[PDB]
Amino acid sequence: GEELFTGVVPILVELDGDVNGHKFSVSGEGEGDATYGKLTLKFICTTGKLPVPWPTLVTTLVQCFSRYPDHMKQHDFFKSAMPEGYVQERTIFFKDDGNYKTRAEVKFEGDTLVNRIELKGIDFKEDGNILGHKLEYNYNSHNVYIMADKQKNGIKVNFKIRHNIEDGSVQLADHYQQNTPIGDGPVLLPDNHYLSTQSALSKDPNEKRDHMVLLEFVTAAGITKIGTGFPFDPHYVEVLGERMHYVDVGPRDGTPVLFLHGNPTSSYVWRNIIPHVAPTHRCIAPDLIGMGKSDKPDLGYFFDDHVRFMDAFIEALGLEEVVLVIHDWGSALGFHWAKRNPERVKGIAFMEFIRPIPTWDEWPEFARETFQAFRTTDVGRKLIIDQNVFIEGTLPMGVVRPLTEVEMDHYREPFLNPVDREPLWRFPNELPIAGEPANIVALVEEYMDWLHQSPVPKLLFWGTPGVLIPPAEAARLAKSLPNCKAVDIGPGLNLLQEDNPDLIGSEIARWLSTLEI
Ligand SMILES: [Cl-]
Repeated sequence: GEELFTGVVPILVELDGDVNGHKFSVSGEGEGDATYGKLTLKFICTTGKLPVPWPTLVTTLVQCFSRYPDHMKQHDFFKSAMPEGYVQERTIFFKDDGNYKTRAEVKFEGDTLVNRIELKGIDFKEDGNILGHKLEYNYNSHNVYIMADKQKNGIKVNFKIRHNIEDGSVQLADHYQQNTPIGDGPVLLPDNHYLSTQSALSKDPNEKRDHMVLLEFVTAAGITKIGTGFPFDPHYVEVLGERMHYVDVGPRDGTPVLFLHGNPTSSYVWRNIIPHVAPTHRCIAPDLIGMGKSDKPDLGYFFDDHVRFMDAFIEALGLEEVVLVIHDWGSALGFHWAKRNPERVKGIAFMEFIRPIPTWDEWPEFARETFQAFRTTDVGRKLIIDQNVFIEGTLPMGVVRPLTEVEMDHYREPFLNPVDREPLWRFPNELPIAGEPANIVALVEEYMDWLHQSPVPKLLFWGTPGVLIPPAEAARLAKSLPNCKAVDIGPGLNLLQEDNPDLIGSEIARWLSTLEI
C-alpha cells in the first residue's frame, strides 16, 4: 500500500451533507504527494451556497497523504490499508453548539485516491458561530493524536480544532475519530504518535461558484521538547562597510567557539546548541552577510563573497585561535578558513557539510529534481526568489520533525522582501555536484585534502538518511579523517540541530573539555 504513494496521486472527494435540515453537496479534486505530506485541492459546493462555513468542513474533506518519517513507516496505518482502503468515522462537537457525524470511505478507484463522505449535523444554533457564519476564512495548525485499537484492527484518533471567530474568540471543535480497514488483509497498527498539520485556505479568482482552495502539509511525529526562543542580545560589527549581526555569550576569556550556519538559516539554527557550550566557552555566532539580521548589500552572494565577509568578520572581532562549529555552507566557510589558517584552529565540530558530490546519484532521490531546477537562471529564480521555496518548503524538508509556526517565522523574517532572497538562490547554484561549478569543486577538494592530512581534533555529527552526507559516507570519513570522533544523532536530514540539539550540544561540550585549550 505504501508503494502506491511514492509519487503524486490524483484525489477525488465527494461529500453529501445535511446540517439542521439544510442539504448540500461538495465535490473536490486535486492531488496529494506524501513525500511532502502535501495536499492541494479545490472544493466546490455543487448545490449552491454552502450552508456552513468552509473551515468547518476541512477535517471531513485523506490522512494517507501524511509525511511519515523513515523511522516511523511501520506506524502508518493509513497507507497500509490501501488500495482497498478504510472507513473513517467521526463525531465533531462544536463547543456550545451542534455536532457533525461523518462516515467516509477512503480507497483507490483505479489510480485515483477517492474520499466519499456522508455528513449529518444536528442541534446547531441558527445564530451561533456555524449557522451564523461567524468563522474567519483561515485555519490553524494542530496535533492529531493516533493510537491503535487492536481489538477492532484499526485506530482511534483524537484532536481539537481551533476555528478563529470574527470577534477574536476561538471556537473549539472536539474531534473523535475511528478508522477501520475495508479490506480483509492485515494492516499496520501503530504505537501512539501524532500528526502535525497546517492548512492554507484561499479562493480561485476565476471561480464563480462557492468554493475553497486548500493547501495542506502534514508530518507524523512522536516516536524515537525543543526551544523556539532566541534569547540572545544582538551584537553588531562593521565589516567591509556593512553591519553584521552576531550572538556573543559565554566567558570573555579562553578559546572562543565560532558557530557558522548555512542556507537558508541564521544564528537561530544554533539557539539550542549554544546554551550547552556558553557555560564553559565564549560562543560567537554571526549571521552571514545577506542573511539573518546582518546587512544585505547588493551582491551576487557567491561563496567568494561570503569568504570575504567572514574573513573580515573574524579579524574585526580580533579572534586569534578558535574552535569551529560548522554546518552546510558555514562548513565550507569554516573548512576553507581552517585550510588557510591551520595554526589558528584548535578543533572542528561539523555536520551535514559541503563535500564534492560526484554524481546526482548521491543526492537524495526525493530532492533531486527540485535542486536540479534550483540550479537554473529562470525556473530556479522563480522558485527561490519569486515563490520563496527554499524557506517555505526546502527548509521543512531538511528537518525530520515538524517545524513549528514560531520557528518558521524566525526563519522567514530575514527574507520577507523578495529582493533579499539572492543568497538563497546563489547557494544551491554553488553546490559542488557532478563537477560543477568547477571553481567550488576545486576549492572544496582542496580543503577536504587538507582535512584528511590535518591532526586538528574533529567531531562529526551525522544522521539517517541525511542529505549532504549519507550515513555510509559519514562512517567512511570517521574512519579516514585523523583525530575524528563521530556521533550518530539518529533520524535527520540536513538541519541536524533541529532534530537532536541536546545530543549535539552536550557532545560538543564534552568534546571541548577534552581539548588542550
Ligand atoms: Cl544550498
